[PDB]
Amino acid sequence: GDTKEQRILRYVQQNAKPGDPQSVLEAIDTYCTQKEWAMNVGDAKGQIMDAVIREYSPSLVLELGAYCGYSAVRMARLLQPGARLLTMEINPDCAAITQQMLNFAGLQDKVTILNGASQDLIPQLKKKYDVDTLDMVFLDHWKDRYLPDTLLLEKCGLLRKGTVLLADNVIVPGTPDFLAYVRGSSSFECTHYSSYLEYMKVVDGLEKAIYQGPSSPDKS
Ligand SMILES: COc1ccc(C2(c3cc(-c4cn(C)nc4C)[nH]n3)CC2)cc1
Ligand SMILES: [K+]
Ligand SMILES: [Mg+2]
Repeated sequence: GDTKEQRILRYVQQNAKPGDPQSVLEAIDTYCTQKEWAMNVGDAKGQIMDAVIREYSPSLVLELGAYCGYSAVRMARLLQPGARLLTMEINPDCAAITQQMLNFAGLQDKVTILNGASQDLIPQLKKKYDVDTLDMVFLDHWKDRYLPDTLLLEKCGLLRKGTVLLADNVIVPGTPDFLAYVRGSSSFECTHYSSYLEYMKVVDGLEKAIYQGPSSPDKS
């Protein structure tokens, strides 16, 4: 049975060129702009993502919610050699599409795709995937999971001082608990990046949250 996600991949494979991540991004955005809407794409958002990768030059990136691979392709194309992206996708068919998308784009050696739920996989990163700490986390999965998975990342020792969290859709449909927490906490230095959703004619935004280290115990 045909699916939207299969159609997106087919359109890339037909129209983009293998080993050219930019042609892949442009094919996805054209398709989602002209044929059918899809989650987790957008060049405008992608501009902001590019700037963060460019500025912080992360060597180890965790993505939550790969979907079809748009953001994984977007990020991995800007990674230095030896840098790596781990991306998590809870739906197995979407994981498969993300893998072929990345393969087509020629980025398969930079990315590891994990098929499972974030709260199950995150505490396995140290033991299973030889992670010390993450340089950057991109959150674009289930919105009610942004806050818990962030606390879970902290818990598991995966965050270091200077780790960049970048969270999408914090305005539409919104992640109010997450925003209140990271903005209200001294453990996160937060910058908001507005980005206009052109055809819904509404402002969304990303939140950048830089980890500052954990809250210190009471002293005297
Ligand atoms: C209904 O709104 C949606 C539906 C699907 C998604 C997507 C997603 C979410 C996850 C996920 C959830 N957990 C707990 N862990 C992981 C990993 N993977 N992929 C993007 C495809 C985003 C928003
Ligand atoms: K804060
Ligand atoms: Mg999204």
